[PDB]
Amino acid sequence: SFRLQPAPPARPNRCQLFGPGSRPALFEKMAASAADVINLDLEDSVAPDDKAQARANIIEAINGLDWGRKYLSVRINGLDTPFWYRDVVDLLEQAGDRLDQIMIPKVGCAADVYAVDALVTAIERAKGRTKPLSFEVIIESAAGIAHVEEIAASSPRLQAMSLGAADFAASMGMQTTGIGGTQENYYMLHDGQKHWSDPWHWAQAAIVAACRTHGILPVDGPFGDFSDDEGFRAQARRSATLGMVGKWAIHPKQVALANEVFTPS
Amino acid sequence: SFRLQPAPPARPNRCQLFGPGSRPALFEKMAASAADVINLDLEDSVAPDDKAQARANIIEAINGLDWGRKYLSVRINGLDTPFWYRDVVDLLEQAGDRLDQIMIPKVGCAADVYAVDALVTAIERAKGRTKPLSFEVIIESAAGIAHVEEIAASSPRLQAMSLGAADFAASMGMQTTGIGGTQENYYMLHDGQKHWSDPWHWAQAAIVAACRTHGILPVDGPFGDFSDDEGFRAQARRSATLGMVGKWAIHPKQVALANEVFTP
Amino acid sequence: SFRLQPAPPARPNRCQLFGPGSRPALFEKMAASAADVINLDLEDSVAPDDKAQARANIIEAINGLDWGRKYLSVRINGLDTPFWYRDVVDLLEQAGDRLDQIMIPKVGCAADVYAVDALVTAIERAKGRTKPLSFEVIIESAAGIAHVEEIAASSPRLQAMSLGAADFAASMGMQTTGIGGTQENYYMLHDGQKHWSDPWHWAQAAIVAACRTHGILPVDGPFGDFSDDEGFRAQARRSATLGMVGKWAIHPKQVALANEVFTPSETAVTEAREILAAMDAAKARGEGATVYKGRLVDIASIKQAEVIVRQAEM
Amino acid sequence: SFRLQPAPPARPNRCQLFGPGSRPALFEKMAASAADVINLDLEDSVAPDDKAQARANIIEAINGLDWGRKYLSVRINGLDTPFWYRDVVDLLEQAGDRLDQIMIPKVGCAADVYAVDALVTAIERAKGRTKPLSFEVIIESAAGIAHVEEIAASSPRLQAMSLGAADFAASMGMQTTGIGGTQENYYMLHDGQKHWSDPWHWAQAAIVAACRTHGILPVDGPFGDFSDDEGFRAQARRSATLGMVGKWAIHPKQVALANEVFTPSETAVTEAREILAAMDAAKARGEGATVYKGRLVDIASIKQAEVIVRQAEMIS
Amino acid sequence: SFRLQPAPPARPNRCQLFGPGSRPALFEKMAASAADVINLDLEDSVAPDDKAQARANIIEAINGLDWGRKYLSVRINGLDTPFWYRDVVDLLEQAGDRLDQIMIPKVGCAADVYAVDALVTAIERAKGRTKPLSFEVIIESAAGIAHVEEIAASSPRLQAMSLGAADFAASMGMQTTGIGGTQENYYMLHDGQKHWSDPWHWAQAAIVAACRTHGILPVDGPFGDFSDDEGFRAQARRSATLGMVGKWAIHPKQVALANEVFTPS
Amino acid sequence: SFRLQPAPPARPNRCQLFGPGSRPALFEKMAASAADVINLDLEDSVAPDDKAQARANIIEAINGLDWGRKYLSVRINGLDTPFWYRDVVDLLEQAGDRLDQIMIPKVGCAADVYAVDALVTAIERAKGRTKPLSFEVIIESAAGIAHVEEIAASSPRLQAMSLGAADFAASMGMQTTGIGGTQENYYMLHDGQKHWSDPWHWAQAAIVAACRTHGILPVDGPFGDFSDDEGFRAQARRSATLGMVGKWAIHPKQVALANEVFTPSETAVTEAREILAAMDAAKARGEGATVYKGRLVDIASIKQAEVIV
Ligand SMILES: CCC(=O)SCCNC(=O)CCNC(=O)[C@H](O)C(C)(C)COP(=O)(O)OP(=O)(O)OC[C@H]1O[C@@H](n2cnc3c(N)ncnc32)[C@H](O)[C@@H]1OP(=O)(O)O
Ligand SMILES: [Cl-]
Ligand SMILES: [Cl-]
Ligand SMILES: [Cl-]
Ligand SMILES: [Cl-]
Ligand SMILES: [Mg+2]
Ligand SMILES: [Mg+2]
Ligand SMILES: [Mg+2]
Ligand SMILES: [Mg+2]
Ligand SMILES: [Mg+2]
Ligand SMILES: [Mg+2]
Repeated sequence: SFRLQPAPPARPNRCQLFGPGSRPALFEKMAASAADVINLDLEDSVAPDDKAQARANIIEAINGLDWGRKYLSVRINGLDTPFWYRDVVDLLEQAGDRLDQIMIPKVGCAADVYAVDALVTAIERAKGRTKPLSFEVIIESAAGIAHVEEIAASSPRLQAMSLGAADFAASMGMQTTGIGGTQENYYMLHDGQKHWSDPWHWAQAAIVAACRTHGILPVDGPFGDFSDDEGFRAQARRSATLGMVGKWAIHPKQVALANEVFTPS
Repeated sequence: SFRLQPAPPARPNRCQLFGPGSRPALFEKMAASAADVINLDLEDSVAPDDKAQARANIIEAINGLDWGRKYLSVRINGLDTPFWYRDVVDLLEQAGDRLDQIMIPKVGCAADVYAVDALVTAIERAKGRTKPLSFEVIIESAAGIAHVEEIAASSPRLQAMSLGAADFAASMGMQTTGIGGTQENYYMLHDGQKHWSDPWHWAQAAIVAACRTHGILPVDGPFGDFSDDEGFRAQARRSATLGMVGKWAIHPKQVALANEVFTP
Repeated sequence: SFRLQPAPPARPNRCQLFGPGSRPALFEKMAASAADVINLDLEDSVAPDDKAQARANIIEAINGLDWGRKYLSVRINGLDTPFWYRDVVDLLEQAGDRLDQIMIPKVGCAADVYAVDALVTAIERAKGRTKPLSFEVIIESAAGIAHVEEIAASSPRLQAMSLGAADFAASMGMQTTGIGGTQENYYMLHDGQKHWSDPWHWAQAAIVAACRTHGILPVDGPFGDFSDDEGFRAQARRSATLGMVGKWAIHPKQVALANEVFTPSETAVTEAREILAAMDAAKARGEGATVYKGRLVDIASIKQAEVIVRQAEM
Repeated sequence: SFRLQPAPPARPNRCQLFGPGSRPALFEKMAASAADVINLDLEDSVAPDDKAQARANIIEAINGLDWGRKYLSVRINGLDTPFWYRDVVDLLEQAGDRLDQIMIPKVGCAADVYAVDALVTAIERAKGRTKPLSFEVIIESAAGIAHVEEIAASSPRLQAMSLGAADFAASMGMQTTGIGGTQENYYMLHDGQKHWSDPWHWAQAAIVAACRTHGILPVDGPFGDFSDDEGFRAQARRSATLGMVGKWAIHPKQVALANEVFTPSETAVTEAREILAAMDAAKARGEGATVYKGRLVDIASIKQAEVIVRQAEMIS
Repeated sequence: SFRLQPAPPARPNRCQLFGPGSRPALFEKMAASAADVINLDLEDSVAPDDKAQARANIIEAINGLDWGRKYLSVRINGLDTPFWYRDVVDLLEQAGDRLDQIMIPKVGCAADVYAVDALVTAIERAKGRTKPLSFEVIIESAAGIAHVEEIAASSPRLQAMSLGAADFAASMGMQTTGIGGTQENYYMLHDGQKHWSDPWHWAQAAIVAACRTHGILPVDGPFGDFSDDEGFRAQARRSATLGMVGKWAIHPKQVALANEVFTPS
Repeated sequence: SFRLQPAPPARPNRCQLFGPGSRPALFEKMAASAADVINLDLEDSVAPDDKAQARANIIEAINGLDWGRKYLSVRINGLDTPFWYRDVVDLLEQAGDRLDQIMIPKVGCAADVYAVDALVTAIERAKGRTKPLSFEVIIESAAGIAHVEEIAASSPRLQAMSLGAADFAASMGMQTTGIGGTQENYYMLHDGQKHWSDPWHWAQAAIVAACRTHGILPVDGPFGDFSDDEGFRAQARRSATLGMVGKWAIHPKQVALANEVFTPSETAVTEAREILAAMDAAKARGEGATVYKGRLVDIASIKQAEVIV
């Protein structure tokens, strides 16, 4: 089109704070946090038996709580589960206009996003919803990274893409520990001395390139070690250096760390 | 894999009898016909205001009537409508195991079929349905025929593909109001005399090639003029010659005509 | 996208009148013709040594003549020629904003259109042109028909696509006579009796499908026999039936013929409106299907009737 | 690349005469025929128990017989059979330089041709063969026509592509009779009258488009009715009209019929020369517009004249 | 498919032990080794004049020796050589059912594997072979890594995919020394201090992603320095961390090292 | 094709020396340098108001100066600018046969190169230019790296491909300092200590793979810190290791540094010739593999040693 890359969404995304839908007592705290994006979770932080109740809890929270200027997103279950369709139907039929975004996990190709888009669009039209939802996806599988560009171009709704390093590692068969960060066995040996390198380099850089090509925000995923502030800082700094615009917080203390690294200047 | 093309489903598909879901009085008449496949319709034979009730009737018929050995299909609404998702959700959640198949209309690419497959599969798993549904699709748009092969390879559930000449003509901007058959203004002029040619040749042939490549049944669609048996025979014969295995009946009289042409 | 297929340009395109840019004495009459689109030619109707002058003539006509409500287009030389870049540079630098469109010949892939788009866009920006040109292309080669869909989706500027039967046949190695129309040696023999069929069926239909998929106007090309009005009517009727919206006029006589065919007859229109009324009545009765003159009509029939109507309301 | 479409091989291909490799007595007659291309068959005209012997026969025929100016091709068995690899290996290891080409049947995708190319290339290198083989392929399946362009672009060796109407119809599940030609049940009905149309239109046109896009010769396949001479002519004329350059002969009578349709008449050649001479004379006087008897000539009208003259000189 | 990614072959592949077919006196030591996979070589460890004899040796070895529970593979010559067809023809026509697998070198596209598949399938059918051969391929060229996913999906026979660092480096025009491992000239300079990084990161990660997407086993290739046990461990650990399941042994004492790193807990 | 990968152009490309077309007083110094390739710039080193003059300057320099055996290239403006078409038209219509190459910046897809190829080919035919121009491109955007293989295969004119790390970083939204090199915030933390890693790894390797697949020269782009020779050396050495054959010089002093790194050392070539000799001896006694200094060495090492020599 003889201008370069499309501009990404202008909204801040320095930090996405996650909380399980099964704990409504956390919602007001999340709303009061310094996080730019709130992720209410129906997926991995919620046991299968609790998913139906968590779904109801989230719908009530969306309709009943003051979320301020925060971007409100919900991580639904995967398309390889029986839960995902009910997540989408109930959310789009019952949740009010305050809902901003849906997060789709384990995306492995463009058609996965198209599928959710097909369903979401129909319900929006059926219910006469005035504010169209945006999409964000998680790259957390071999298929996801292998198909990262087609996924980035898969929907006009798409605004963000996250790397889920833990589930990515599991999918890739990576012999890693914890969630993200330095890996003990990934180092170069030179004259008896060890130098640790970045085992996530390609996955992060490819995600960034795919996102920037198609006007999407690339985002860094969870970091597991809550007691390692400097580990988080290093991980976030690497991601920012590679072009990512923010990082998940799965613990309240991580929000300040993410804001420290990702706030522009 | 260095073998011949995939084998198509072995089930009979000589004729598919259509009937609006808003006319439940037709259902037992359809069930008693000589049609191999029964298509209960929620789409273009049903007014928008009646689609919700038509859906309720179809579910009742699936759980209520004796369909014998018929292949029981339901044509849902298109993905560009607000009706399609409720069609699928209600059917898979409420209809018993007698439902065999759903027909997806106005398919423009493989992702459309993938989208329905995503939804259907999740509900089957959630409800523990023992008999997985098959799919059939209609090629009835410009995009459809342009992407016919990718559509033919779009799902393991896919068993059949029909050419819908009515919507196809509209989408293509074809100057006509008739449904299939001979076109008055499509002829060759040689030394004063006119010779009428087949305006549907490529569409049908492309569909057959796509279907045979991927082990799918290619089917001819609706013939509008139910007062013209010889017109129907001509259309059905052309389709058979091109490799299609059957044809829709949109009226009881057409069922006998279809079986005449397509019975091996 | 989950929407209707992209709507084509609403502008009329029933007839495209061609005229060599080397003959400016005809320009005035073309402007006063009944053609919806005017095509001033720099390509095959102009000898190589006459191209430079024809280029200057066309630019002068774009700036000087009153073209009324005509859609003004120029056919440039192909990307396989040394002429094309000078055609585009001179037109975009020297011609005023009355120029609407350029026609690109012998298009074989999406990249050909993109190449012209790249040049045109840079010059429009450099000169600050206020009305961006639209593109139309000619499918007149084997490569063209084989890659027809990618060509249809090659540029936001693209508004129309023509089948050039004479050059298509040459490229395909077709043993044909004249330009388009019935071919003597293309017939079916049944019981010693011959039945002529359409040797252009796939090319036309595939172009229509590609165009309609991407919101482009499919157009029929030149018909060579100027003395055969009924032959022209036959060719135009086949095109209109397959979905094409208009046809070239390479002779002033053909303009009236094109407009007659590609404007829906009064009989066809009245039938379309009755079907709409019949379907509208069935809706109020709570039915999506009913009977019209002994044949089935339904919701899909509404959209077919709407095809006939909007072309007549043009 | 900003030039005209790739030029096809500059050799005549009006008729390809087939003969089973199990019948070596026919070989000298084929070599003496008026066919441009000779196809010795290892495939469907040869029974499974005769395939090994036919392979030996063909190899001897290539090494021992005088084939004159004929383009010598061998149709091997398909990649879905246990025979194909043995066909290629024995041919490329044992046959002399006189072998020009191999024909690959039932090609469904580009990778089928690539597979054969990989094998053929390695044996040519191992044996030090001096004249590399060209390929030709048969489109005779649904997969083949669906993937026709990718097949056309599948190999630098590829020179020709045929439509096998009978096997194509069987693959497509077409309810047809015989091999090619008019089909009884494929007609248009108007006012009680029937008009028969072409049930092979797209298959033929698409093959021609794919071939001409990639510099390949598009060829029409077998016609079954050996007594229907006018049926053959009609089929050949349709093919010629759609852009095919030749047709198979599976019976010696068909050779004359094929050459008749695909050779320009002496009248057409003469008129073509005159038009080109008129143009040349005009340019000699520095004129851009040519005039022949009647009026003015379109550039496409001289384009075909040059094609016709080029044809006549290819047949010497 | 709305299911998890395809499961890889279940068989062990911690170590692949290579040996030139031109040295049949070493075959019994290989059969007795602790390697899961045995690779009898007809390619780059056999001089051109010795290839015909090595072929006969291997065929005799397949029919003659006790291979126990070893997965028995043969690396044939590449499709750019005149040797490959004779390698495959003789193996499939003359070797018994003890042969498990063929290793295809220098694969640059999916069509390369299809070509070998076409030939193997024909002979298996002609000879009525009871146990169909599996395939493994080596990614050891620029074309290979560029087309790694299409190669991973190239055949139902494909079970494993190896990175060949020696040929890869040559094909890529890498100014490297030795085979794999730390590269002296690949380091980051920070405040007059050198930090060596992984010059093989993308190639290894991309291979793992392609393999896991399509149910293939990703394998690390040869490590040249025999005398460097710690260097081997470092290379093996990096590979394991990135998701590879095993590594070649081109010297007998590398088998134990590979098993130490790749044996699952 | 069943052959080895296509061979790249054989011409030297150890260093590409850039100079703005707006400063013709520096041209003669460039022609006197030890740089293999000369890049006269119409793009980012030239302000918009100077572009037309620089165009005229460059044309005069091409027709007027002695460039010896240098490969003479001109970096035109991008396809997203109004300047590019006039750069091409003027150069191809007015510059003499001494011009060798045009460098296209910000290439995002194959069609970009095709667009320039279409224009260049037509003018060459119109003017009857006897020496067809080659192309080189810069991968300096997200789209460029995502589509890097299709770009590398986009034209028979294409001979070289550069990574432009600064503009790449900007497009990618990378939080980096300077141009290329070590990045302060890109490090691994292990028990309290930091280990810096390569934030350009995939970009460089992917460019090399795309290039080598299609017979193109992969080249490393600008390095910003002119006072940091060791910094330059580390960057050049990483690139050479990954397979890049040369590096830009944007300051005159960088030419020697590029030549030093991208001319294989006598130590490296002696070790290569030593390996080749060892494998001749191995092959002579019926061995496809042998031992070299406690290391494995076989037929694969031959092509490796040949890359060196
Ligand atoms: C072209 C685009 C498309 O989408 S077409 C695909 C979907 N279309 C349809 O489903 C249309 C099906 N057709 C119909 O709705 C009806 O046949 C139409 C055309 C409306 C005519 O209905 P009607 O006037 O009742 O027919 P008729 O009087 O001639 O009835 C004769 C006897 O047969 C029955 N009948 C009628 N239609 C069906 C049917 N589809 N299936 C089974 N039976 C049918 C009628 O009851 C009547 O029977 P009886 O003798 O009273 O027992
Ligand atoms: Cl994760
Ligand atoms: Cl034309
Ligand atoms: Cl046949
Ligand atoms: Cl830069
Ligand atoms: Mg997860
Ligand atoms: Mg319809
Ligand atoms: Mg033309
Ligand atoms: Mg056959
Ligand atoms: Mg190797
Ligand atoms: Mg730049």
